[PDB]
Amino acid sequence: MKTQVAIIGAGPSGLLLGQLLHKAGIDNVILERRTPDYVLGRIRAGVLEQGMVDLLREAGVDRRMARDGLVHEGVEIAFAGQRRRIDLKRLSGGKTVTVYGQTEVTRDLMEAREASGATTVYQAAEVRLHDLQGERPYVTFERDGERLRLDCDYIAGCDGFHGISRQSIPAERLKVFERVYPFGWLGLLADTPPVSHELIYANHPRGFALCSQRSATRSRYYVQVPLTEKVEDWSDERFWTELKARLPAEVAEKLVTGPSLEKSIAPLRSFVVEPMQHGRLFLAGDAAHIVPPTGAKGLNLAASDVSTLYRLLLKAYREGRGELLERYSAICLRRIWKAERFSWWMTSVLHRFPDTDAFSQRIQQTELEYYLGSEAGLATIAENYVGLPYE
Amino acid sequence: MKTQVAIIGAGPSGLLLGQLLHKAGIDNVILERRTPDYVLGRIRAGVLEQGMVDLLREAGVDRRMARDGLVHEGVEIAFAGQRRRIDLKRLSGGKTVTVYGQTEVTRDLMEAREASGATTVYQAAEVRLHDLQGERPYVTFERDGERLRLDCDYIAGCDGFHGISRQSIPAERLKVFERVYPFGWLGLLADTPPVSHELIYANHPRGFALCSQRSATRSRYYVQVPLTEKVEDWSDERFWTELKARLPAEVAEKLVTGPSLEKSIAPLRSFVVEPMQHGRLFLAGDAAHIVPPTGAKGLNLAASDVSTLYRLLLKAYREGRGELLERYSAICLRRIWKAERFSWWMTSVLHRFPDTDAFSQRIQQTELEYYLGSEAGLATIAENYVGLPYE
Ligand SMILES: Cc1cc2nc3c(=O)[nH]c(=O)nc-3n(C[C@H](O)[C@H](O)[C@H](O)COP(=O)(O)OP(=O)(O)OC[C@H]3O[C@@H](n4cnc5c(N)ncnc54)[C@H](O)[C@@H]3O)c2cc1C
Ligand SMILES: Cc1cc2nc3c(=O)[nH]c(=O)nc-3n(C[C@H](O)[C@H](O)[C@H](O)COP(=O)(O)OP(=O)(O)OC[C@H]3O[C@@H](n4cnc5c(N)ncnc54)[C@H](O)[C@@H]3O)c2cc1C
Repeated sequence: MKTQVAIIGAGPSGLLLGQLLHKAGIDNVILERRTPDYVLGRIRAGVLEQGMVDLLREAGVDRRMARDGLVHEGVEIAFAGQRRRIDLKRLSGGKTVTVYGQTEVTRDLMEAREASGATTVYQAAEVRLHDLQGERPYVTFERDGERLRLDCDYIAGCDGFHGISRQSIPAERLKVFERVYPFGWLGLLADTPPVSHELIYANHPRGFALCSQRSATRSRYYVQVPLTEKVEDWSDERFWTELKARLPAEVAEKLVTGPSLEKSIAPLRSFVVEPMQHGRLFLAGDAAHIVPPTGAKGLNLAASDVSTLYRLLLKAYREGRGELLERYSAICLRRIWKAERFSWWMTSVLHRFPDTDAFSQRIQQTELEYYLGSEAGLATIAENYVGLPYE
Repeated sequence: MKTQVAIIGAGPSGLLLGQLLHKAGIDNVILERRTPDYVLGRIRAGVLEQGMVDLLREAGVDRRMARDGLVHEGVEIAFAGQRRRIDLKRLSGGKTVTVYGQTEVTRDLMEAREASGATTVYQAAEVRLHDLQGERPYVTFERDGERLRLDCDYIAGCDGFHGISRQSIPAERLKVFERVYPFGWLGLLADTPPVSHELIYANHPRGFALCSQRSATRSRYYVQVPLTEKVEDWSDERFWTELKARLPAEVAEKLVTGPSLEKSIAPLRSFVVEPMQHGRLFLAGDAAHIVPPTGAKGLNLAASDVSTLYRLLLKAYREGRGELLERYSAICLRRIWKAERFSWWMTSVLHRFPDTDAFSQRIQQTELEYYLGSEAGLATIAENYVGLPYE
């Protein structure tokens, strides 16, 4: 079989790039290891930047978002008995963030592709990439026991952190930057009305807590746990008690608990690879980088890689300007690094680290005191949160 | 579930280490991505060193080998109309090589384990390794849709070149050495009596050719092909014509052709990672390194990693001397590098490289002339072929 752009992975990056490309007339096939069911089961992201909201409109998959998505004009940080709100709207010059689940964005894109008639192969086993540096690269996979070959011009690895793409580039060609945090995030999705109309990030001596939502009747809560924790050691009862314990009394007493729909632990890490391409292979999304969930930048950074990749591929096909693909990595990394720095900053100020000395604890407290108390301090959190401008 | 040593991969390395360990009283589980059928379908290796022959006896799986295996006392190299034999026996001090297929060695080990009652999980999907640097690491997998957890003390990645193990070690911790040759090997297995009682490696202007065997009525032939070749572009007819064309007339006219049982193309490469371990994770076999098939050192290097790993684990469990595991990589790499140098040497003297100048072509010819003409020259090929001593 022959396509123009072979896309590995059908999570938001692949689906979004597939839809952007198909709409512009560039044929593409998407190969996915799993079933549509498993992809749709991943809870993940809740906060979207206006950059992605616009790219979804541009890809024509925004009807449902514009109806169900909640537009948030502020966030709240809690520490040392105080609850400080950051007015994103005022401090960033009118930009905001939209809360709409990744499971939804992924569902909408899946349906759109399903209707478009563009090719998608779920349960595509043992994907191997070939002749990446050639003029004609190919992808091979197994469907029902028979090994097929797919020919294409370019390949886009949108296969997440554990994908085959990044592994297909010679090690000596990539330089890895990584940091693994000594903790994880225990999340819990409940069919209960959220404790606030805005998100409440919270620093507390027992550890970090986050009050988020999916809609007016669906919530998503998180608490920091050691990497040694097993999710089956955390009953619903225990999660509510622990969450309540880390939030301000006024917030803790308005909390409406309930059984969990989903409950899982996600480890925190920062990871960046340089460069993000190799021959006819361009990495996008988690395949190329991971950011701690603290700053809500993962899905949003994928959106920008995918926007930059699509626009360059348009020039390549539509205008024959294929030499611009060489700049993919350069453009992307400038944005990736700044979002990596924020996610790192946020993580370090909101979390309790093991074996922190008196001086560090104090500096962590003063950071929040300064930033949340200064107009210029607040403006730096706001512009970074709403999302730094796309290049 | 809880085991002592969790082994990822059930190719020869895993099976051999599982059997060596089980026999010494150390419990082990083997997780395999594929079906026993697929593993048994891989044709691969034909030549075994006396080191592995002995380790198989030590693991008690040699009845069939000692009956079906062919003990070879010499090999033959052909170039510039000459056919020079290397007497391995005389030149190495009495050592020899045994020809017995990998499919057989793998079959024998599979049956032995099957009888022993030791645990084996075929079709073990999405294996992820965890807490490698902890005191208690674990492996998670999916069997029939349900994700299980396996606890263990140590883990041995015997999952080949495309395994999850090597990918589980932080990139910044590993230094990769790699070389990809501009050609591959087109093999063809036929149920025909071999053209000679010994192997004939051959340098010819059209490219490399190798005359090998599995038994007196089963043969395995190879010819060098560009990486651009598709196996479906090579009919049986075409392979025989091409093989005949690269061999000495006297050898070419005694050839008994026939239809192919198996026919596939394998790309050539050299690959070494340093170090070969990380915390409670030790790499063995192809997971840690690849050698061009030219020198018949791949399976044999795996045998030595597995022998060194087992012996160190005996001291660790049996004698409580767990500090010796720190030397695993040091010991292994000394052997790996020398076998890598030979496989590289062999490859460079027997193959036709694209864009080779007059001087290089001549030096390639003189290398064969010198080595095959000098007593000291021949002795260097012989001692390396039969296998350099285990440390
Ligand atoms: C708890 C949590 C909260 C988060 N919150 C936010 C938030 O509020 N806002 C935000 O911006 N970010 C957030 N993030 C990040 C975001 O979820 C990810 O960056 C995003 O899902 C990555 O998109 P992706 O499409 O690149 O990869 P993925 O989502 O990883 O999907 C990749 C696909 O590749 C497929 N695949 C893998 N290997 C293969 C193979 N070999 N063959 C074929 N296909 C293969 C997989 O099965 C998977 O379907 C959060 C993350 C977590 C864990
Ligand atoms: C054409 C050819 C000829 C050769 N000839 C010779 C010869 O004559 N003599 C010699 O010494 N060498 C030779 N070699 C080399 C030899 O075949 C290999 O070195 C050897 O097979 C490697 O053994 P292994 O057990 O480490 O890995 P493998 O043989 O690669 O088996 C590894 C197993 O790991 C499993 N696996 C992979 N990933 C996972 C996952 N994620 N979960 C679970 N399991 C997983 C795989 O499905 C596979 O079953 C030859 C190679 C080739 C290609």
